[PDB]
Amino acid sequence: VSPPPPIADEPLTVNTGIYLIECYSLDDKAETFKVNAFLSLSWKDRRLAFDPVRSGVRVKTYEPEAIWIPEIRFVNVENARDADVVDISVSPDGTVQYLERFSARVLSPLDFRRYPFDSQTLHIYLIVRSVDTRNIVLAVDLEKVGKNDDVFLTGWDIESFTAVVKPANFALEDRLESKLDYQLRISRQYFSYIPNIILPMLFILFISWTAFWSTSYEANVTLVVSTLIAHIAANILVETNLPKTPYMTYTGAIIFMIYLFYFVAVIEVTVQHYLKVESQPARAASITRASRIAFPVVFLLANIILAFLFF
Amino acid sequence: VSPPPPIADEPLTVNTGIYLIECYSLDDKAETFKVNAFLSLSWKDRRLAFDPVRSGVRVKTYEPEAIWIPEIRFVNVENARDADVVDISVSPDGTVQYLERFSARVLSPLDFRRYPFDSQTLHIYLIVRSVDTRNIVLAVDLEKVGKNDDVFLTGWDIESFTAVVKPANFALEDRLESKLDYQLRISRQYFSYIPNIILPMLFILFISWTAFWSTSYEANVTLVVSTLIAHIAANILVETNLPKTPYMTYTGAIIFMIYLFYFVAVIEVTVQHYLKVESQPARAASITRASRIAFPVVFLLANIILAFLFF
Amino acid sequence: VSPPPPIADEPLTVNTGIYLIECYSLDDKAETFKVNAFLSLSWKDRRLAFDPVRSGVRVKTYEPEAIWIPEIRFVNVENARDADVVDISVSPDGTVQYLERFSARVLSPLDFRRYPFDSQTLHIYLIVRSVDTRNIVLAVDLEKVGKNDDVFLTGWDIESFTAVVKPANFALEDRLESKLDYQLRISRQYFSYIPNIILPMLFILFISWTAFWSTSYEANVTLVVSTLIAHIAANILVETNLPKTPYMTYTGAIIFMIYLFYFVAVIEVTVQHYLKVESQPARAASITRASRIAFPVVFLLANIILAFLFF
Amino acid sequence: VSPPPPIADEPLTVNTGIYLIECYSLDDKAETFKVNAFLSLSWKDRRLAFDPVRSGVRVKTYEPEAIWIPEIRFVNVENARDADVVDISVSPDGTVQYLERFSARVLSPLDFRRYPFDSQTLHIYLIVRSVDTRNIVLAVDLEKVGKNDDVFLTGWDIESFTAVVKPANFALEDRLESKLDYQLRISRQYFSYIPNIILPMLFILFISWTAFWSTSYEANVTLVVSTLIAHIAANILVETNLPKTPYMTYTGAIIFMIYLFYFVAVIEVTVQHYLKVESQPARAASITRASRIAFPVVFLLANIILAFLFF
Amino acid sequence: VSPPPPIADEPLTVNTGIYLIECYSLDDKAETFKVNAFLSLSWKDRRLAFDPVRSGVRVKTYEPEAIWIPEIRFVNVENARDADVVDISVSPDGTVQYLERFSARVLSPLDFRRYPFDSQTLHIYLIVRSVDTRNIVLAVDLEKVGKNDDVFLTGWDIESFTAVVKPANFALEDRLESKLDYQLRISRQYFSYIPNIILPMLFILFISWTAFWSTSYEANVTLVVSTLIAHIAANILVETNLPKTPYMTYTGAIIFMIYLFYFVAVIEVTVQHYLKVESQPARAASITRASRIAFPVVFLLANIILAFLFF
Ligand SMILES: [Cl-]
Ligand SMILES: [Cl-]
Ligand SMILES: [Cl-]
Ligand SMILES: [Cl-]
Ligand SMILES: [Cl-]
Ligand SMILES: [Cl-]
Ligand SMILES: [Cl-]
Ligand code: NA
Ligand code: NA
Ligand code: NA
Ligand code: NA
Ligand code: NA
Ligand code: NA
Repeated sequence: VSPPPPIADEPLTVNTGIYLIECYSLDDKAETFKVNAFLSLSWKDRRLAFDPVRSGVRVKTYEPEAIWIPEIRFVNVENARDADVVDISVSPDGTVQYLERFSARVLSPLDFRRYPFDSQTLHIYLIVRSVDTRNIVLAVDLEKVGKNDDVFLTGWDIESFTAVVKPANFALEDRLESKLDYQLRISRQYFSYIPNIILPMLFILFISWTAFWSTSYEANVTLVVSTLIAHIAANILVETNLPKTPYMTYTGAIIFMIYLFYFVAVIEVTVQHYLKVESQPARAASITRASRIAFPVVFLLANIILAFLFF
Repeated sequence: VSPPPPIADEPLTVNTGIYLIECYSLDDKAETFKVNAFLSLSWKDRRLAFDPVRSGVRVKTYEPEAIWIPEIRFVNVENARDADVVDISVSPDGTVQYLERFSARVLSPLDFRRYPFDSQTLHIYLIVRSVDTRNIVLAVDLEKVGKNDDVFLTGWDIESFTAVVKPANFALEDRLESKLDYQLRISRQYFSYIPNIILPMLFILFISWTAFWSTSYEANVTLVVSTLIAHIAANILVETNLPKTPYMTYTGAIIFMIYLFYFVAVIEVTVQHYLKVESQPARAASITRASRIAFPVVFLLANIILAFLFF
Repeated sequence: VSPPPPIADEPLTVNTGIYLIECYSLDDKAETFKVNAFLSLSWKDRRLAFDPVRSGVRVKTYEPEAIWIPEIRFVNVENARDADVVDISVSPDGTVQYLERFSARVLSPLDFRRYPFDSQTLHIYLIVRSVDTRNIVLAVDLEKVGKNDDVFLTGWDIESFTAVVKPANFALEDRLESKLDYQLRISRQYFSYIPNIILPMLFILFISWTAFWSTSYEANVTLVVSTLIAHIAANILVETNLPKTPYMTYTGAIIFMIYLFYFVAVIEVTVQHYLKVESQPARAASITRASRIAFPVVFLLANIILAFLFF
Repeated sequence: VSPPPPIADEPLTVNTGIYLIECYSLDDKAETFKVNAFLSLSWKDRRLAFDPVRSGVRVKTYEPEAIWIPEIRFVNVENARDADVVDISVSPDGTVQYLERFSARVLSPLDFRRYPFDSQTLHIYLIVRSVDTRNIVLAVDLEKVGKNDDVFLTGWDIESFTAVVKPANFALEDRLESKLDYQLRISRQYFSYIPNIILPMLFILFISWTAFWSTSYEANVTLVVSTLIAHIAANILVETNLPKTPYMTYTGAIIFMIYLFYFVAVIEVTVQHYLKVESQPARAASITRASRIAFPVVFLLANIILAFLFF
Repeated sequence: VSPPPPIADEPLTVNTGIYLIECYSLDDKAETFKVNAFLSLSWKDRRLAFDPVRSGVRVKTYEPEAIWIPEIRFVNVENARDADVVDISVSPDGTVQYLERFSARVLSPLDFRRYPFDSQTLHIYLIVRSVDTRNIVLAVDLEKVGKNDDVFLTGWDIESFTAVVKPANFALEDRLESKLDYQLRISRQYFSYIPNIILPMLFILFISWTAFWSTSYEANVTLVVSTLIAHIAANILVETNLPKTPYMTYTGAIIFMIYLFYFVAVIEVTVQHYLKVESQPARAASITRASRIAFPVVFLLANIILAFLFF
């Protein structure tokens, strides 16, 4: 149980394939996803050549311990994959066809800049390290790359599952490593964000603007402070479903901006009361009437600017 | 330890059965459930046949390693099932009777459209991959499909546990695959939703409508904004027990609609105050009196429309 | 190894005992508890009999693999128990004495009808399946059923740990099965519920009733709506520590009833204000004075009725 | 691989030691803690004795399978410990020195009566069950009991790690059992409780007492009800970090008492308003002025009484 | 399989290296982080030396069981590492090159004094215990210490991964132990704390100060008490993402200080109302006008003092 010997001086090519059976638990905060799939492997080992006439059988079936199997690992996994060998078939020339079903929790960074209208490219990196006897290189058998039609990732649309056919061959700790990039392209189902977060957040904001049709300071204070507290609750709710990013997200920008609108509404409500107490309500009336137009107009234009900067 | 050889050119039929011992942890957000059950398998292995009058023994008990056993897997599981072989019995003609007790976490999508008045069909998909020597096909032994009377899934009523007797035979990565669909039909116990969520949510809404019998703007603002905040708390509580769906749920629709009622109540309370300040209370009185009838009437008709669209 | 042969045609009796070492994690929502205990087993295997004189030993120790051991399982467990064999002792007549220490997560339904003044009977169901060679039946050795004095279940009082001595013998998948019921009787420590939930909930309710000694509508609206919101917080807190039941719990009934008291207090506060504005305060005064007696009296009588229906 | 035979009729003494490497995850609610430590064992096995002059070797190293090792278990663990044998060394007289590194989740009850100014004694109970051949007894080698200087338990001060040198020898299921008590003494770091919970809780209470310098009923109702709601939030926050106890904790007592102060403040605010409406403000003034002194004085004396009863 | 014998009396030097593949799950509350890395080991075993000419190979590949391998452990791990041996290679002079890929959960204390503008030094302590045959000492092969360019720790910047080349040699239970300190220097990405916590917290505080431009006690009480409650929500949110420390954190200090500002604002609002009721508004006006300057000035200076003490 050592690697197959080279006929000339070539590296050993291990053909690979990943067929997705299940996709689940895309954790946005952890930037992980769980996968259940078939991993297929194929390589020539002439030491396993046989005559179907003598052995009786046209294809030989082996146990993983009985023969040499390339040590294939995943780069971006939390722990080593849970695998169960399904089959090891050896054909007369010594071509090995290896099939395993595995499950793994994959680390794959996510770009939240356009959240909740974002798309992602999840990666599964396959790797093999070369041995001293000989260099091992990975290849993609496109016939053995795919996904079950029923594969569903709750809250996401699965677009494609493809592999970058050219491996990344590089040196690591004085030995060659051959890395393959399997890419799962997904797009977020933003639907539910509209009736659950976006519209309720707009309703409470518009409710605070009713203070521009009221001269009652005590009612105005209650309108703007109460809706601000509801906005804080939405800010907290949203930030619990997201990791801390060194950049602004689209939702983060809108949520932050809405604070400025609450802050300026408090200034307006204060200025209005102050002028009324100072017996200059004609002035207060001019500021309040302007605010009725300015607040929705500046809100609309600021949102057009933000949508433009982000999309 | 190779598959039993075919007498002619027929596929090997593996008769299956699942007997549920325990059902627990139906997680709505994760769309998973845990199961503890018996898995029974039966097939003919002529290489294992024996004489009943010569041997004296009617049945022979083997260890799993001693004989060939079909590699049966579950499609929609998180990780491979935890299984412990209970018994292996061989009849004189070579009919093998295999029994294992297993536990598994099953991925099965849920339809939340009618939540909390929803019914579901949970699936357990049994699968076998054919070997080079011969094709393996699955069958259902209805005599060995069932569930323990004590099987309880907290918050659900278990209706039936049946199997679709015709397997889905298809090619996958150049080998035949035979898939069986075991269906667990359940209906949600909606009882607790009435005193815990539905009635409290209706009470706070009706409390906001007392503002239509009050001329006090400051009290009205307090009534409508305070009850709105309580409604936000219920919206958040409900959405934490549910996943994000690319469709509207019945509860989601009602919760969303109730925001419109709070928004229009704020408009009414604002309009009423504005007219009183403008010394036109006769008008304000006509709008407030109309609102006393309009709000409960439109609420009832909108709910009839929603119940009709969803049921 | 095969089961011990019958001298005549009797079933093989496996004597059992469970000695509790640790009880922990009684999860009310999951309706599970974790257990760490000794499982003792005893049966006669004539094939292992020996003469004490020519052996020089009064007892013989064996490794589990060396002899036949009955396949004993738990019915109501999440996963198969984690077990470590402690000792296997054989007496001259071939009486085997087996002892293992195990840990398991047990599914046992709970009756929340009288919560938090409830008592429960937790079950541990022991089971054995019969073989073709012979019928295996379970028995209880009462001398080997017990619990360590230090066994504590946080938030509960342990009353007794007994076994129903007569097994439930029945056919399951065309083999007889012998089931024993081990019962752990516990009663909930309701102490903490009094200063943490019951009294705070009564205080906020009594605070809302101070509105019956106030003519200030604005203050009344603030008193009743603010305490209602605090009651919603307690309702949410309580329902998070409990599963959803298809029946009313004692606490659920009280919590639900207190909403009616808040709803009727809002009606009273509204009616009082309406009459004052309509220049009929003498009337409003009669309703408010009646409410001062009616609300505590109806609250006391409704609680006596509820306590009667539930206890 | 049977136990060492007795020279006379003495029990086999197994000398033990536990050296703590890591302490983590002290879970107050679960009353558990995780430990990573060295477990050292020593006993005489004359069958393993050798001559040091003729062997030329001072010590012999054995693999665990090669020799007899006592079955040592922990009483108060969730599951059996995860252990890795480090070394087995035999001296010429046959004295065996066993060393393993283990990790375990330990169940150890906590006394919350003085929380957050509490100290605890965590226990690790070592146990051995006597075999039929001979009685096994445990002993403490104080030279092999200790802890790493870097051992830190977040939020706690580690005082000492000692063992009660005299084992508890007792009969359990017709065999002797030898139990040792390893004690880890810890004291809670109460620092953070002062700026995060104690002072904020006192500030909101003192804010409610500003109502004794106000004649505005509407403002008073807002002051006392709003701060009460903040107190409910702190009550909930505190009770989430603690298990339910069948006794009063120091914090629980203070939190409960503060409700009485809010309840009596509401009565005072109600009585004051009622008298003002009844045109007897001179009286109301006497009650309000008395309350300014009574509330802080009774609060101070009640806290002195509570601190005395608990410390 | 015993350790390599010493030529003279020298300790065996085991050269080590850690190459980080993945860094994830830095848990601030638990003070843990998960790591996936290569562990490389190298030592001279003369008994394994060979002639390249005679053998016909320049390298010899062994299985871990075939040769002696040093028992290397991590000090600060929850459980023993999950390791898979990748390669073992022997050079003609007996120089062994061992490579394993492992995953571990590491305990490493964090200094929260400057949070969220903090930097940390995570430690991975490698350790080896000497055997009776010989003393084993650890060394760092700097050529085999590193990290993959794609190594990302969500919410942190990775600065460096270095090893302290001189081991900490010490006696533990009368055997030499050799400890190496691998240091991962990280700095927190404080960006998101600015729009999510810092600015919202400043906005609500500045909103409370609008009470210094209002004579309305009832509106003032609403402004200061409502924003205080929002501050309590932020205090709770922040303290949930942090462990309890026996020292003040920078954020903790600011959060605590902001309570004093709310408390003094309530005193000012009370004093102002009291004087107005006592018919001395000229005085109240002088205190309120001073407060408009004093509150922002003292807030700015207190923050400069705090930033100075902490940075
Ligand atoms: Cl892997
Ligand atoms: Cl499976
Ligand atoms: Cl079991
Ligand atoms: Cl143990
Ligand atoms: Cl380790
Ligand atoms: Cl030393
Ligand atoms: Cl040494
Ligand atoms: Na192999
Ligand atoms: Na087999
Ligand atoms: Na108010
Ligand atoms: Na056996
Ligand atoms: Na042993
Ligand atoms: Na070795």
